[PDB]
Amino acid sequence: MEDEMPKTLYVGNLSRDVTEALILQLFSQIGPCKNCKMIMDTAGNDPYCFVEFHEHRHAAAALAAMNGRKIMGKEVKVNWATTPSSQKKDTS
Repeated sequence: MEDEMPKTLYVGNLSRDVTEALILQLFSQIGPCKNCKMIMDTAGNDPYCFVEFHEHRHAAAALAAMNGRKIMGKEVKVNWATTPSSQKKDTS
């Protein structure tokens, strides 16, 4: 059941004035970040960011430390984004 242990954090409730440099720094304060994608939405949706850690045990600390955190002028939400090692049935 290691598949249920994702190292990717699904942070939503972002804003265009919330710089990626700041977000990254916050997570680097918790654990070694591996990858980071701030989904700059074009259509007018809720912006979210995919932050991956090298260390799942560290990612757990980042969750509680950043989830519900007020940044700039919004309350962010850090959820567990399951990281598939293989087999994606989702078309996107």
